[PDB]
Amino acid sequence: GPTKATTTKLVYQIFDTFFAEQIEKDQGKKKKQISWVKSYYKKVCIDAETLEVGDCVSVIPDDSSKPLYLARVTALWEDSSNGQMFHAHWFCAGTDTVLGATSDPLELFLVDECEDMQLSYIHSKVKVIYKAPSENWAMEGGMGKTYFYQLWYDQDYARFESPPKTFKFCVSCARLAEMRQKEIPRVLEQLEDLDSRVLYYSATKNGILYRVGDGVYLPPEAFTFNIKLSEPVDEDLYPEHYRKYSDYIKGSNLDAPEPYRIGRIKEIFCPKKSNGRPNETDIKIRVNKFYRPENTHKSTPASYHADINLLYWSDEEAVVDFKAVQGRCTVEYGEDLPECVQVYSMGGPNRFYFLEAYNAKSKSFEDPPNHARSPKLPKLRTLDVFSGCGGLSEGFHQAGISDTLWAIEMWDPAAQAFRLNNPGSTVFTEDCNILLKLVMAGETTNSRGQRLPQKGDVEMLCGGPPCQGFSGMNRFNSRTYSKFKNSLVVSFLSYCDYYRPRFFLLENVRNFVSFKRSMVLKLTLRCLVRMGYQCTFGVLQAGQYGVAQTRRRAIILAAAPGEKLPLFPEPLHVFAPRACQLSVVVDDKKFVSNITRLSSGPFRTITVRDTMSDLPEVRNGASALEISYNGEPQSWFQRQLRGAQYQPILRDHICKDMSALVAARMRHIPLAPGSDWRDLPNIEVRLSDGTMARKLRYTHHDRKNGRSSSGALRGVCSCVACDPAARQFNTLIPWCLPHTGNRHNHWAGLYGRLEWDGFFSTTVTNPEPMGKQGRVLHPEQHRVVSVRECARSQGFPDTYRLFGNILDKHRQVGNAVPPPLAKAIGLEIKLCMLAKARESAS
DNA sequence: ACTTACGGAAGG
DNA sequence: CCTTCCGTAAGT
Ligand SMILES: Nc1ncnc2c1ncn2[C@@H]1O[C@H](CSCC[C@H](N)C(=O)O)[C@@H](O)[C@H]1O
Ligand SMILES: [Zn+2]
Ligand SMILES: [Zn+2]
Repeated sequence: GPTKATTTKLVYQIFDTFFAEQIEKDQGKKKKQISWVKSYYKKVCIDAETLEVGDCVSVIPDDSSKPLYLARVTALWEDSSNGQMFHAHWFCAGTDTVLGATSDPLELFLVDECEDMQLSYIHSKVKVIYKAPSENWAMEGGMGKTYFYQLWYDQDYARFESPPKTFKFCVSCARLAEMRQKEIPRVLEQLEDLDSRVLYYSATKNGILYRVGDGVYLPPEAFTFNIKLSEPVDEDLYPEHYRKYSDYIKGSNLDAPEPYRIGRIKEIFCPKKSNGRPNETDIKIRVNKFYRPENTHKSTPASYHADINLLYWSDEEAVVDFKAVQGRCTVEYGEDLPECVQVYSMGGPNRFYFLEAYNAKSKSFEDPPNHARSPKLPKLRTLDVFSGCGGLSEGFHQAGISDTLWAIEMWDPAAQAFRLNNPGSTVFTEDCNILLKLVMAGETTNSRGQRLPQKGDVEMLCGGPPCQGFSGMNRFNSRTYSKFKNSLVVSFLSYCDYYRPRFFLLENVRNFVSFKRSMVLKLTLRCLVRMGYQCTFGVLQAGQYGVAQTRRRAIILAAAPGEKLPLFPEPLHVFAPRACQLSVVVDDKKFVSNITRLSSGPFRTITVRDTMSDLPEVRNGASALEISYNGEPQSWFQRQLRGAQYQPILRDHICKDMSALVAARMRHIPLAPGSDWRDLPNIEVRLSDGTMARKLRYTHHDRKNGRSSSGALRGVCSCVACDPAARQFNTLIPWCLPHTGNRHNHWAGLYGRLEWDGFFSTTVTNPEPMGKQGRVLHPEQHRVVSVRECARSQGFPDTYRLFGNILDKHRQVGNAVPPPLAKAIGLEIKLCMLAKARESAS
């Protein structure tokens, strides 16, 4: 019996209906509808009432889909031909945003939608008040029908942000004009005038300044290098091989896009027009190419041991239109920098280095020529709710922004792992509801003599509520267990409301944005905007930020009104197109995050080979904890995880002890990519212990699948439900997968083998072959993926201690957030705090 | 403590 | 029509 969630009155008032039993109280044309007081500006007008500037009015739409429109008058000028004009800056009602019907009917939002309009279209004068956060907004934990507005709404990305504090002065007009000037690339600093073109030293695009000698990303189609590029099985032996007709290899990186084409700008020129003057509309850049290691004559096999940010210089140049440039990088000579390249790589984002030049004609490496050489903030005190082993906390710690001073996790192994990993934090082993109810009163000491965090002592509240009820792998979500699992979101929001931290982060599975027609996400956003927070939501792919594993996780961010709402991080590593589906459809509206890198990215994809090609071979049912490395790291991922320190001890290289039948099943699965249970031979086998494996028998005709070529049947039960003795044990082929494969996508990926060039599927708590996520066997060895292999799939450093038995270690590793993803989010928050500090300084 | 049998909505 | 994927009761 889980304990009910304790909530403040504020949070309970919104979640009252959904979790009723789980919480205990604690534009188009318009219709015309008339006197005065180049362009003459006057303060007031008389439409039977004294309309002025700064007060909001209403506009009646012709269509009946929207009841009425609300606008704000910004200026009142007179036009001769048009008539009496005024500039209307529109409002978005609460029932049209992402909040849906959840928002109260008296909530309005600012938007960047404005236009000129005639005075006859005004229907009535409506009072709208700017509700603002109080001076004690940080200390409001736990507490007439006119329209009020408090937040500004970005429709494309579904963002809420505090109103921007900045003669017909319209904020929307200025912002849109800034956008128009942002999109157009503009050129400056004339250098030399030539007969057929003009030379320019610098240029500007989207607020980024490009100069002769910088680095530029280009799309994979921008140019190309000079190097030239590039049976019916027996139905008796494999009765279930006919199910491999989809011809879609799971976890394949073959179709992944290529990374960005890096280059160095050599000159900027414009072609002279027919009038003898430069054309500032088309800008043509000449760029020296940079060979990636997989672009040389040595193909991808050259990108197994090489650094992620390594390139080769070349003397081949190309011409590309300026609009194709997709960013800026710092491609600097490796030995030019006084510091080592290892520190330089982490010195800043978007940094590449080259050390040797490449010649395509002779396919040889030379010394790059002479001209190619080219000669604080205090960390936020953090409370982390529902931590576990502390993936998010570790990511933020290595991002350099946070400092986890408290934790909430009752499960003993996870709590002790958190204790071991963060020696300076106080971890509570209790229920979140009990601790919150205790801290409502000034208890300031729990039963174990630990100090609870007081109001004003928490600055960053981060965590992820249990996602076992939200996930799609959960067939029982209407039971009490799943409901009480879902109800912890309300407890998390209660902590957020009570403490009022500067930043609030809620992580969950992707299905969180679609559970019960996205009712939970909508309710969370409504609570966040009712608190007074600036909240945004999105879906991030874990595999695009450094890990070798597909994991789409929903992130909800919020910041205090004085703060700035962080932008979602930009992808760094390319990933398979079928995996990067980050759009969110809520109430038939499609929201996409501010992420612009949708196709490609700077760095290349991380594969399984880069993850676990250095771990020594281990046998099934391993139990040794401290083993020794048999070799140095053999990739960038392993070199980064292990570190430059001399540690020859490997921990947590253990695999679950599978029985004899499961070992025999995982022994007969071939090593070819895309292999799973479907091609298991149907032959009698002798297990490790002395016991016989029967042959699976098909006694019932399969109507939907028909009969095989040999005439044998395909059904295994009376389902087309189960008679007694229909189940058959001790068979190499499992019985359940043939029994119910027709209505479950033929159980693709069960007993599956990872491929070296592929990627991990979404890691779960228990890596068992027969689970819904079943692609767990090693690419070569006949065993399940070890604990260390799983932790590397999640990007955990090899020096990240885990506590408990093997099942508890697997649960800790599979329940966490990949530290690369948390590091990216922390870097975005670092940018936000740096901007706020810079604004505060001057 | 361990093993197994597997619903159904969303997005292309 | 195919693919996703923080797993859970039920049995043993
Ligand atoms: N029947 C049950 N009733 C209540 N909790 C249970 C339970 N079965 C398992 N649990 C535990 O509930 C945990 C998720 S809720 C526990 C975390 C809690 N909110 C906190 O303050 O830290 C799981 O780790 C699980 O170990
Ligand atoms: Zn305007
Ligand atoms: Zn059956």
